[PDB]
Formats: sequence, C-alpha cells, structure tokens
Amino acid sequence: SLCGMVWRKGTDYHKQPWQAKISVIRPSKGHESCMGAVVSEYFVLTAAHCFTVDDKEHSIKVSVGGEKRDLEIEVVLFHPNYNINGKKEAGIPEFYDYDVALIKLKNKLKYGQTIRPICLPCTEGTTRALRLPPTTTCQQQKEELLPAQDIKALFVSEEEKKLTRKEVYIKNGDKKGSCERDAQYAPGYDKVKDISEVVTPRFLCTGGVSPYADPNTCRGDSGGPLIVHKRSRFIQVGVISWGVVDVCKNQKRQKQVPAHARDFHINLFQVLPWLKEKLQDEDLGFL
Ligand SMILES: Cc1cc(C)c2[nH]ccc2c1CN1CCCC[C@H]1c1ccc(C(=O)O)cc1
Repeated sequence: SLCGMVWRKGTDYHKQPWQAKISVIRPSKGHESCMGAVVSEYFVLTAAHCFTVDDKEHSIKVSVGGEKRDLEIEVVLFHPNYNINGKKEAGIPEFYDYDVALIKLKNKLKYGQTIRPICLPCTEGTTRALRLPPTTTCQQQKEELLPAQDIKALFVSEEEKKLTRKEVYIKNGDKKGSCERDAQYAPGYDKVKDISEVVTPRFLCTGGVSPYADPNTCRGDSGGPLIVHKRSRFIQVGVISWGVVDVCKNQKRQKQVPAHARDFHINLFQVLPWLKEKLQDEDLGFL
C-alpha cells in the first residue's frame, strides 16, 4: 500500500504505473475513449460521463499496465449526484457536476512495475507519501496539496500505448475567478446568464497562458487523474472532466482564445464522503 511511487529509467507505464486506458465498446463521435487511475487492487477511478447510463458494466473496456488484455468489470459506481441532463432547462446541454465514477474489478490487480496505485487525498497513504506527521488531518492535507495560489500539477495523455506527461497549473489563487469565468468560451455555455451555474464548487481549473503555457486536454483524457507531484511521490487531487477547447480536433480555436482555454477537473476533496464510503474496505486508511 505504498502509493504514488515508481517501482531503472524505464518508459511510459513504468513512469506512470497508475494510468488506466478505457475504450467505449460501441463508439461514436465524442464517446470513443477515456482514462482512469488505479486507486486500489479492485478499483479504477474515472469520470462518470465515460459510460452509457444503461448497462454501465458492459459499455467500456479497461486496461492497465499498457496490456492488450481487458479486465473483467464487476460493477460501476456513479457518484449519486451526477446527471448530464441536469440543467437542460437552463440551456446547459451537458452538466458535468459530480462527474466521477469507480470501476470495481472482479479480479484483484497484482501490483508490479507497470501497475501501481496512486495516492488519494485524506488517506494515511498520502500522509506517508508527503512525509507528514501522524497528527495530519484532512484539512492539513488540503493546505499542503491545494494552497491558495497557482499550483503546479500534471496530467497524462495516451496514444497507442505511448504516455505523455503534460504540466499544468491549477488556478487556486487570485486567478481562480477568471479561470472559472472562462467556461463561457466553451461551445454551448456562452448564452448562460450566470456561469457559476456550470462551474460548481466541485471543480478545479487549469489551462491558459499564465503563469505558463498550459497544454489542454482532449475528450479522450476524460477521467484521467490530475496529479500533484511532490518529492518523487504522486498524489491525485482531481479527475479530468471537461475542457473549453478540444485541441485534438480544434487547435485553431485555442489559437483564437489562448488566454481563456481552460480545463475543468472534479476536485477529489469535494467528493470525499462518497470516495470514503465506496472504498471503505480497500485498506486505504481514510482519515
Ligand atoms: C466532454 C469533453 C471532455 C474533455 C476532457 C474535453 N477536453 C476538451 C474539450 C472536452 C470536452 C467537450 N466539451 C465539454 C463542455 C461543453 C463544450 C464541449 C466542446 C465541444 C467541442 C469543442 C471543440 O470543437 O473544440 C470544445 C468543447
């Protein structure tokens, strides 16, 4: 249960052993693939919108370690508050509030050099990972991980078993408001008279050109971990949920509005009661 560590100078899955690759079984435009994070021997954390609402369990395949093989999915647990149609009335055609889900594997993962768990917030694993005293509370972990500033973080993109680590900054200080307001640059979100209707307290915000030029996410990054890296340990603080510009299709638009091209991530500190409940038997030592 040594979480968030690399287990030589190897490649791809050796550097990011928690990454999980997800494919939609009956693909269409916008519903082709997603990412996830190994969080325990039986669980992969991802985004709820990666699944079909009906027969969730048979709607995706998931792989780890860069393997060809798909793992048997026993159950998919959606956060109970998630509803993509929740705000049609308000003219918001897709609502990503609470966009998290857990995949329960039928078989126990065997940890190795290419399959390892990432650390989750408010666990004893994260306390040990950050080398903090045993007096550490959930709130103190949040202060350590998400201070009120621009926070260096990272996420991972995959293509044909090739993983690419991209560095981003979480706008959690004086730029937070502006980060969130830029949701209005997303197609469909532009007519909505109050933007905090789309950007709820559940969301962290990355992207833009200040303080640095953050790379942006694509639809296929949905559900992958947003990670803070500290002294050789990796802690998940968010789940990639939605972006202002799909830069895998639409690099043109990002060059039009680069200062406002944001990505939005479900803040794991904001869904702790649910995480804690679903993962209570996983030996993660939730605080
Ligand atoms: C669901 C999703 C997930 C991830 C992780 C994403 N990352 C980047 C875009 C994105 C989306 C799509 N999105 C979600 C919010 C409404 C606007 C809509 C969109 C449609 C087309 C384009 C475009 O043509 O660029 C851009 C945005």
